[PDB]
Amino acid sequence: SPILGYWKIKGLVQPTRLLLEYLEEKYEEHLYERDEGDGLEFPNLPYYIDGDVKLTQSMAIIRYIADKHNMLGGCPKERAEISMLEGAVLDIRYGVSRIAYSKDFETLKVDFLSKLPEMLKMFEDRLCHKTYLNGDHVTHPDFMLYDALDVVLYMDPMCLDAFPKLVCFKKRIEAIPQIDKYLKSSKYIAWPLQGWQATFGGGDHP
Amino acid sequence: SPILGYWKIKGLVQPTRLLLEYLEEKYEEHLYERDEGDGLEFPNLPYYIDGDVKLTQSMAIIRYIADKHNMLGGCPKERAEISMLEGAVLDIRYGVSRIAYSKDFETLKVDFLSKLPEMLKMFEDRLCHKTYLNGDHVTHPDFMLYDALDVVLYMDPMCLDAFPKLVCFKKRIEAIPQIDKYLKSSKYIAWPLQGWQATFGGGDHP
Repeated sequence: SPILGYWKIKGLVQPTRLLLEYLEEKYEEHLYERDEGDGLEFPNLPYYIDGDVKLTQSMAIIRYIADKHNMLGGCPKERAEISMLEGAVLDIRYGVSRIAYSKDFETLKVDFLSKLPEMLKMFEDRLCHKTYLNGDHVTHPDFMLYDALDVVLYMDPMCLDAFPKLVCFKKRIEAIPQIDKYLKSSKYIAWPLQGWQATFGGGDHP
Repeated sequence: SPILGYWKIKGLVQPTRLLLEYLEEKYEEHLYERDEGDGLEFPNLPYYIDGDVKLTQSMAIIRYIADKHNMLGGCPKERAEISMLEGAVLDIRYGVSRIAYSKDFETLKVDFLSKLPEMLKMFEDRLCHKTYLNGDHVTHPDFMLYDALDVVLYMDPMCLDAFPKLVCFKKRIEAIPQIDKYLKSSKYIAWPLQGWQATFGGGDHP
């Protein structure tokens, strides 16, 4: 049975957890707690260990899961489209993490929220003509986008008010039966968003 | 003929330029200058346009180039190994870019250089038993690592003194005949490393 190790936070691994649940894959987690500051080629968290594949790097892990289930794309062109959406989502998600620990969070937050709409608009447009980011079926960047939306909603609860197709998208991901079940389950990690020491999305509760 | 658009800087695209030269691929560049602040799904620089594939996101572009030439890996496991090295190199490269524009660069530089050795050591070890990062043949993360080494050498010319296998690796990449030729050519962009407004690796010369 595959093992996924990470902090007991959403953080970098939450989209991977959503994907695993979507696929109904069986896995156990090694969940590291706040005080728990006390082979694998590139030691880090997260790590993914299955049947003697030992992986670090969050993107390598999610892509591996996707790949194993033939979700990365059929041809070089389709694969690049997936990697493009992937990078575009990460600009949002890292955009948050990059300031979340800063003394100046509240100030930096202004500049991030200022640029967020232009970032969201590309996904908005992508979704005017498509059910999920890559058309009719779910791909891993759908879960990365879900996680990003969930996060920026804590930062600014109105950030999606100008974006109805993103709102419906996020409800749609939540309506997927495997995902609905996971979100209501005891395995779901609601909080924190970032490491507990974060100025934003840190702490033991919202 | 494929078009690669980016700033006329090393920046995010330098490893892609090295890969293209390695493959002896023919391409033209759209090079945007400092004052030149005045379809494509996710508008950005860099962009890669070939035969009606219109790509943004630097990683999507390099991976696409690799993919087209069957360099991304044979099986899900090999592909994940490549994506792992990729992410590991990016921790170094983004590590630089993340502070390069900061008022506090000189201070932040201390903490980055402090953590760099532990990051370099994993590649050092990888290279005690392998010619290139993935064994006998070159893969795209080899060029990403090359670019990262070139950059941190401007930051700290002694950072590789404890790492002989990295030193020999960087000489080895340079000895590849296509790369040696490119480095001495008129297409080679030596400087700047970051956007010209950067506190580190910016400006018109070293």
